[PDB]
Amino acid sequence: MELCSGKPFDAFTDLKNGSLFAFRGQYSYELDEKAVRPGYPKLIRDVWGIEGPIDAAFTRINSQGKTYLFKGSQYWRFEDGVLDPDYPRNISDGFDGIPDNVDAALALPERVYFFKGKQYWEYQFQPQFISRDWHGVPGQVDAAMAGRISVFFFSGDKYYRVNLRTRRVDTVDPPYPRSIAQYWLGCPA
Ligand SMILES: [Ca+2]
Ligand SMILES: [Cl-]
Ligand SMILES: [Cl-]
Ligand code: NA
Repeated sequence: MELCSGKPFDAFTDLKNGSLFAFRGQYSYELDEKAVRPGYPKLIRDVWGIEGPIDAAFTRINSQGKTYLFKGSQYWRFEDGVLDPDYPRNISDGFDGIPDNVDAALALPERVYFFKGKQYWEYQFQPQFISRDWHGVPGQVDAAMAGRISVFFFSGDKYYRVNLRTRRVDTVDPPYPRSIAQYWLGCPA
């Protein structure tokens, strides 16, 4: 399935060295400005060695820059695309308090947030309401990721940008929520 199909996304890693990965169904898209074929559809099983679909993902800011992929009750930890030894692990064992079957996750420019239904959890290396602390973000999200100064929340075929300093959905034109394909990816018309 093409990156620019306009279908919803399942998960995104965090922006690392100008690149990230999007997940949809059985597909991994590497989003990098440098790519020869940018957003070439690769199978998750071929790139990451695990079955899709994946629930959520995040990448850590630190120099190792480990990527975490979540599916059901388990998570996998990667370095330079290689699975670390003794993964997968149980979410319950690695992330005390975090539930199974998360909707989305992001790591902040060290804090990770997990999203499930109307709630989110803060994890550092007690649930709160998304719409209370993330001003403009609706209850439930499909996926999330962190940039340098903003975070992005994905819901169906649309997304929100939240400024980190104010934790408010930014005022833009046309307003959030708006098309991922058109305004986030800059897909061809
Ligand atoms: Ca998801
Ligand atoms: Cl995600
Ligand atoms: Cl940003
Ligand atoms: Na994410």
